[PDB]
Amino acid sequence: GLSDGEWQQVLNVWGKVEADIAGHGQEVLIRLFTGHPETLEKFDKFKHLKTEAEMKASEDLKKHGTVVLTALGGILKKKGHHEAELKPLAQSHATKHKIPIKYLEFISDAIIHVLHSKHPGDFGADAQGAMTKALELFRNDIAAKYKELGFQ
Ligand code: HEM
Repeated sequence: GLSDGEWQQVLNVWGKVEADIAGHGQEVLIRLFTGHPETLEKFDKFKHLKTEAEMKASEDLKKHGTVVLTALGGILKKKGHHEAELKPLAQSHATKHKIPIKYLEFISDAIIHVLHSKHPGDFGADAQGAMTKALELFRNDIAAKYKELGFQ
């Protein structure tokens, strides 16, 4: 698990995200799509986006970035006590959206990248450590639900 101190760091970093939820959400998805174009193919409503300029100008992509980070923020504020919040997300990502766990690794990496990119010098080694742990807890608890479903 994470320590009390580590949770405090995680939720302190998250305060940065909440100052511009849509902006952070959009950059996370753009980083995911551009670094891993196979991921874009999982989204029927975003696969029309051919260039980063189109992605950047998509108001619906910003909207979905808001949905995504609002859900993740809810989970992180549970500090590991997130079974009821996490299970349904795990289940829709495996069963409906067909998202391999690797793509969750990709988006964890993208969040870390975006945090550094948006807050250069304001996302210290201790904070990266804490947030990385939170994100591996998230990914690991989803992977358990994936195994249950036998989903690959
Ligand atoms: C931080 C991790 C993630 C969070 C918090 C998250 C959250 C959400 C939420 C809250 C929804 C809407 C409700 C639902 O369908 O369950 C959603 C939909 C969706 N998610 Fe994610 N997700 C994450 C990772 C991913 C990844 C890595 C992919 C890979 C492509 C993905 C693909 C999708 C797709 C295709 C939908 C349907 C979008 C639509 O057409 O409306 N998600 N996600």
